[PDB]
Amino acid sequence: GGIAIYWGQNGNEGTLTQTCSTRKYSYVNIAFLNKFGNGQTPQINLAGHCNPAAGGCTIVSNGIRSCQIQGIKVMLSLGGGIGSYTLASQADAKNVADYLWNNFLGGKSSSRPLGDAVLDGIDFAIEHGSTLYWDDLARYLSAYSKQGKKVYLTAAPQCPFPDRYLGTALNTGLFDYVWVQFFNNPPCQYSSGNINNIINSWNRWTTSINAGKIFLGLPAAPEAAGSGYVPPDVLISRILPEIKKSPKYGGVMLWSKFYDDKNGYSSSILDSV
Ligand SMILES: CC(=O)N[C@@H]1[C@@H](O)[C@H](O[C@@H]2O[C@H](CO)[C@@H](O[C@@H]3O[C@H](CO)[C@@H](O[C@@H]4O[C@H](CO)[C@@H](O)[C@H](O)[C@H]4NC(C)=O)[C@H](O)[C@H]3NC(C)=O)[C@H](O)[C@H]2NC(C)=O)[C@@H](CO)O[C@H]1O
Repeated sequence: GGIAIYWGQNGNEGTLTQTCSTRKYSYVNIAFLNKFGNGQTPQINLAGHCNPAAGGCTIVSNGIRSCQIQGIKVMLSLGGGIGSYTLASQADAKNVADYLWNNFLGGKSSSRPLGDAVLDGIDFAIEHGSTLYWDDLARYLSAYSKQGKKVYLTAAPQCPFPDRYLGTALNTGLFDYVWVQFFNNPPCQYSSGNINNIINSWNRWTTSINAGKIFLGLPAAPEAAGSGYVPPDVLISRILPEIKKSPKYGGVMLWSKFYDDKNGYSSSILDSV
């Protein structure tokens, strides 16, 4: 399989171009568009990388294209752990979809936040706020694929099944890639000497939802999350041998680029994924 990586939440993790030239990642999620819905003007947060004001982040388009020519798919991730993002109604879902289409996808906008590059899709990283209309957002975005270029839909639900916020959206069967987060959740994450909880969770996800491929989402380092970190050796010799048997296995997802560099996680597991 392949490795999906989240980039954008630490200015010291390197440019998007550097990230893709590592040749270790197959998918890159740009985090995050953490503010939107309920009449708010959408705003992206890329930590210390760039300031979106006055097209300060349009420089990212160079990295996007650099990744895409290498066959790497780049998605814009909605939500995250911090933000006042939400959807007040179905009309709000349509408004946000149209916004995303014109500013990040194949639409037209005189003020595209990340430049003129066209992203491959939208990543759903919703973990708080409203639990409604996310399935509508997925439908409206998917409808735009009928105009020619496919709009990929990916999601990053928490491992507890079913996901309180993305459960309904995932039931639509419109998502291509789903990287479940097996951390910050005691009941379905790894615990010293115990892989039962994570394996049991994996079997529930791979047999319950209709998606293209499902990935094992993990923290790239002990400091990347509150809990759930899995030592490389344990992942390789005890977890991967089991989950790779599933026909829906897509690979591994890691949070995040910054911590991956410091811990050298992807470098240690790449060939086994
Ligand atoms: C898929 C998913 O949902 N992943 C979850 C992760 O979101 C979560 O990790 C934490 O994520 C938040 C964002 O949601 C992130 O917060 C960012 O923190 C950085 C560092 O402090 C801030 O960067 C600074 O921004 C200011 C102004 O924007 C700059 O002036 C300054 O230069 C920046 N500093 C640097 C070094 O770049 C970001 O502003 C801030 N983002 C937001 C939206 O406020 C946390 O740091 C993430 N925490 C960790 C440990 O990575 C993860 C937690 O385990 O859980 C996932 O599920």
